Amino acid sequence: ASPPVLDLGALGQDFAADPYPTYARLRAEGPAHRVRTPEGNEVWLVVGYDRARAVLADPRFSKDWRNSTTPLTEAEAALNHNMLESDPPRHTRLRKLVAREFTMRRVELLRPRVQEIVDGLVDAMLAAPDGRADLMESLAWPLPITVISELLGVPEPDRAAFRVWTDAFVFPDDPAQAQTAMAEMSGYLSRLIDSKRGQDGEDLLSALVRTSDEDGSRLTSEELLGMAHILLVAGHETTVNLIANGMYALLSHPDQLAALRADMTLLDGAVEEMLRYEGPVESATYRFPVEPVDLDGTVIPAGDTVLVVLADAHRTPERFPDPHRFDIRRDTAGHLAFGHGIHFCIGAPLARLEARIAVRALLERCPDLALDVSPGELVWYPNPMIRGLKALPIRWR
Ligand code: HEM
Ligand SMILES: CC[C@H]1OC(=O)[C@H](C)[C@@H](OC(=O)CCN(C)C)[C@@H](C)C[C@@H](C)C(=O)/C=C/[C@H]1C
Repeated sequence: ASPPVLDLGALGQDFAADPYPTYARLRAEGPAHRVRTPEGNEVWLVVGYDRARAVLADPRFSKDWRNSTTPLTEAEAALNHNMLESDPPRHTRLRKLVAREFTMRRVELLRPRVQEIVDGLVDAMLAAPDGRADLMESLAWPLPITVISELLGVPEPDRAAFRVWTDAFVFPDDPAQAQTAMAEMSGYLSRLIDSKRGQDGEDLLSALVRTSDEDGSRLTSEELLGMAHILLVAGHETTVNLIANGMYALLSHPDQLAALRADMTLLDGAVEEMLRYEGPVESATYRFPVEPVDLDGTVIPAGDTVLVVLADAHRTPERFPDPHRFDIRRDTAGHLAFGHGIHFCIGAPLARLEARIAVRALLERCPDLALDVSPGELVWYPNPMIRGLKALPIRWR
């Protein structure tokens, strides 16, 4: 098994909008399958819950490009010295540098500010005299970029460029465009990092700049750039699309929206079912077997690129009964939306804070909130890694 069984690019927007039957037909055949992604990368998909969960945490599957037979491009090579693209001991050292910033209790201190951002965004949206807006434009995009920029020290005029870059690397026009985006962002971050030195800033990037300048063995200039990149990007498309994907799931399932409105203590469980049913990470980041790995008789060679397909894990009926049902009351324990094992999402407390506030705000403030679009007018991103919409037209009384 070297040739792909499927080119997901060829499957078009049908597969972007509703990839589940594809993954499930694969799962019926076996746990691992060669495919060519839309962007043109030949990779393995790992499907099925138990196998997904095990591969995510299995140290046989490195995240370090030194273990990949595909080389990094020059633009990619400027950015790979980050925790998500490292194994221990580098992963361990890098994540210790920021772990305290992202604990549930540290992130709790942002609640007043996150609440204020949401309320301001929601007030402005609610001023449309026709009671129609795009939820993606009004709320889901600007909330997470505001929060993460304040933390990191990205000046407000520089924030809109990240929507552009981050879209380019999710859904590029062509392979060139993703590579150009990366180089542009990378250049920008290097300049931003530079502009911090000697400036006595108190944001997280300023603190990391001093840490690296005081001792480059603790945080190298390449690691300094990779940390800035990963904290910005890793949390970005994900949080934005959690908010919009989840509100889409709630609004397209009126019984569940009604349940939640009648019992707002259902809120945490609802956001967990958003993650399970409509989470933004469709497939996890690249893994590379350090030696050939046998998965029930399918052998993945050492060095090949492996996607763990979280979306299909989440539709495995042995683990999530009646898996196509969006049920805010469901037991979502064991979902893989934030990963599992040493790379488990460091942003999860922050992501949950943002999405819980946002969902509750929309619900309490937008009476008769509803979709303003037939489900088939929506357009989805093709990338097998990220599940995401272009727009989300909504309406309220
Ligand atoms: C709902 C929104 C979010 C989702 C669904 C999400 C999901 C994920 C997933 C699946 C992983 C592991 C990837 C893999 O194992 O291949 C991950 C790791 C990571 N996440 Fe998130 N994340 C979100 C929000 C955030 C935010 C807000 C931040 C930053 C403040 C963030 C920062 C990171 C970082 C730095 C890693 C790498 C951690 C490591 O390698 O140890 N994420 N996330
Ligand atoms: C899970 C977090 C997030 O993924 C990431 O942040 C990826 C690490 C990140 O990819 C890279 O930075 C790769 C750089 N090396 C090639 C050098 C991200 C931009 C991938 C992209 C498809 C995405 O938005 C994917 C976003 C999510 C899947």
